[PDB]
Amino acid sequence: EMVDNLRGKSGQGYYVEMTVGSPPQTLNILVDTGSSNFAVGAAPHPFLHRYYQRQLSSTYRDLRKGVYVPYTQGKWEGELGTDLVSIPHGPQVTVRANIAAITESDKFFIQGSNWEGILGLAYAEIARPDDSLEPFFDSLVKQTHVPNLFSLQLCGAGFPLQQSEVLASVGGSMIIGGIDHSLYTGSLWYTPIRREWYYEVIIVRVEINGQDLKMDCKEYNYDKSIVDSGTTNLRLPKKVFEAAVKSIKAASSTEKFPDGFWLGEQLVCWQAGTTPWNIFPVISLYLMGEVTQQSFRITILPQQYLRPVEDVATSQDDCYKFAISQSSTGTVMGAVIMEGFYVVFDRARKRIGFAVSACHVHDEFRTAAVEGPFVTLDMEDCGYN
Amino acid sequence: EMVDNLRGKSGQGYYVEMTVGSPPQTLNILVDTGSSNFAVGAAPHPFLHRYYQRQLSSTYRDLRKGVYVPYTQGKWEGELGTDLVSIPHGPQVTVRANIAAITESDKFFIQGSNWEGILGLAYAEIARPDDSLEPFFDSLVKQTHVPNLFSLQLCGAGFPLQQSEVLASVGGSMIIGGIDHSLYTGSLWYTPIRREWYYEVIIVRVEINGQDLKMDCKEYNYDKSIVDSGTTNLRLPKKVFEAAVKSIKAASSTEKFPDGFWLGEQLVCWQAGTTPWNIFPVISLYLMGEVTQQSFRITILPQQYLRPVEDVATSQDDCYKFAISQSSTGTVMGAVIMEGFYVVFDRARKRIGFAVSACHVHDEFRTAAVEGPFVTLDMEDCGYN
Ligand SMILES: CN(C(=O)CC[C@@H](C1CCCCC1)N1Cc2cc(Oc3ccccc3)ccc2N=C1N)C1CCCCC1
Ligand SMILES: CN(C(=O)CC[C@@H](C1CCCCC1)N1Cc2cc(Oc3ccccc3)ccc2N=C1N)C1CCCCC1
Repeated sequence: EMVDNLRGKSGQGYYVEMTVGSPPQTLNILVDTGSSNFAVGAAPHPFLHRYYQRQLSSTYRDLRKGVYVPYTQGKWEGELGTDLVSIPHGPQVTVRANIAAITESDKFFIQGSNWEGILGLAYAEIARPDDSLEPFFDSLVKQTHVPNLFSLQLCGAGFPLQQSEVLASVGGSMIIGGIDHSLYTGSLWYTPIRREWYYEVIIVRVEINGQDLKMDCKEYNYDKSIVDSGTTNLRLPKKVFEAAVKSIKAASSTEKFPDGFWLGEQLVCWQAGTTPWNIFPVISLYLMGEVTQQSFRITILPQQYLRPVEDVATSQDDCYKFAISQSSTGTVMGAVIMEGFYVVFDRARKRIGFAVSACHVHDEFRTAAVEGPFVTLDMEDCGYN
Repeated sequence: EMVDNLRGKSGQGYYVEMTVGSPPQTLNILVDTGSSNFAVGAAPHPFLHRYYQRQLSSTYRDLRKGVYVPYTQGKWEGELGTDLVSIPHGPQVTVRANIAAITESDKFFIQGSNWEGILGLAYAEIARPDDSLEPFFDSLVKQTHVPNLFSLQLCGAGFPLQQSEVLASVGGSMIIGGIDHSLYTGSLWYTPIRREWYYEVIIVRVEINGQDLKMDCKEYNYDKSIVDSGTTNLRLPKKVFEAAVKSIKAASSTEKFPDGFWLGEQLVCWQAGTTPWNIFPVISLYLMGEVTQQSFRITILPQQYLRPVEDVATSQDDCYKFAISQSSTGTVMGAVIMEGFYVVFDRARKRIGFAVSACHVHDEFRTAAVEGPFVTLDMEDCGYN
């Protein structure tokens, strides 16, 4: 029913079909756990397949307020309204929610992409222009008996997605209100959401094919550590990045490659038949557990951090980006982490659960894993203030 | 002659008119000291006014090599060639240089912008795909008697630039081969380029309306510190950023404003007639001088770090971005720093000189300044490895 309701790209994000207004207008909306606004294209920007036409809806109501969201040299800007929203491949209910009608933008929409708005599933406190603008999911829970949780299985699997292989090779599932046991194996292990703004969690130890990085663990969460479906890469604060980089470098001497590859300034390339996965180490993050002194680890492969970028001449040349990178925003657990796992955003219990995804990419030697319990101390002082 | 040869925006960069091929094709090219490729639009992307048509030029030569330049979720990609380049409002000479013909891109070109390529004036070692691709300015110096230096005066002044106020309100000067005394007052003070890759310099002390930040000075240059005409903001490593932020916050209590403003997640707004400049502190960077134990300081105002963003309803509401921000790439001295000064990229002597620009924005109370000499110790260990 809601299984397989997501399409598009690890690399251009995952989008769900929604309806807005009466009669219902269908749009593809990117699912974004790193933000808190529901915002849709409202004018004919050339890159968009479609856009919200308020004229055509009886339930539209103006809030007479504008909103302006700068990000990194780009922006979007819009006018705030409310209307009636549904999700065709979601729970059978209709909510009135805030909608930012996007009317100007730069470096927001992506040419070639097939989605036309964003669903921010994170918390009010990061809602623009301010926390009073009640986020969609809050609204969906206030106005119905749908339970206060959702889960995500991000796949992006078989062979490279495109624009009739973005439509017709559907890349994962959003289960609204629940958890489906068919989407994972073993058990869920749960880390507490440290605060309800982004989905902040505390990472307490990092390992690369076995080897601790013996750093203050305040530096794994420096500024913050977050789970974010709108981000493609595994992103790591400078010190941890440089440190991880060096030991990923060391673990990897088996074969060799250039400086700027590690910094995402050039991309990497070998023959097909001839991917060298073994010379790459597993990455392991330990996260804070539900109990004092107890952690669990999730473990990902290079399958998920060396992630195909769209071929030289769709040939047999294989070209990927190192999907780990730097940040001054904290640790960002994006699709590289998420496509390893079924992720349960248990908002009622203030926690995030992780299990091994039933669709994750692997082989026969290794695998993605979730394992505990482990004994780890001074865990909440891995945080930052 | 070359005075006033630059147009466009602090915010969409500065561009110079160039010609490529025979007969000569005119293009607007962004001047970028943070990169090392000469790269121009080569196909009809909708955002471009014009583009390089190799078909039309007899002197074009194919190098049969491609190049692919990922940056932050965006990219450009091109095919490498050489042709004959001139600069109409520059030294009267013609060079054969490398040209990357751009054939695919994402989040590179800007809609509304009026430039169509980039001139990278920095060093080979950061030339894509590799250092063997000889940068334009190297080529311009190998093939002529034009001296090995250029200087820049970035203004962006009177009233807000646009698209007939981007054309017709010309925002600064690039003097190729020389230095014009009419563009500055007082004297040039010179900091050594620590290494020829980017224009890396070492910052040795920071002050805010007088008050040191008493941090290790290894952290002002953490990763690196660079002078970059392609960047709009003053950008500062996390620790220095947070630390600068806090004392900019403290100096500024006089009046008050929100959390996310400081983080560029929302923008700031007051009445006209009613800009409150005084409640903002000067920023002072000390940089390494040409002599052991000796530094000099440059000093900028909020005029240059609180920088107008394009009006609510072109009204009297005044709305600006805090132009200082975070990085994991090092310190980046962009237009906020540069529009304060005439900047001399003295490549032959391996140094960068700074003087007070004759066009910089100020008032009657304060001013931008260049001052020395100062006594500062342990200066080269402010560097990083
Ligand atoms: C391409 N996208 C991103 O790169 C999102 C970056 C990501 C941040 C979240 C905080 C930690 C660092 C990574 N975000 C932030 C975000 C920003 C945003 O505002 C604009 C405005 C103009 C241009 C671009 C972004 C909107 C949504 C955000 N959600 C995040 N996960 C976007 C692509 C749109 C879909 C969201 C991700
Ligand atoms: C909008 N632009 C930038 O934001 C440039 C960022 C700036 C970096 C330099 C290193 C320190 C951190 C700031 N750069 C890097 C740079 C990257 C680049 O490659 C792409 C590829 C696709 C999309 C965007 C950029 C090309 C030139 C660069 N030069 C810098 N100063 C660009 C806008 C194009 C004009 C250059 C600045």
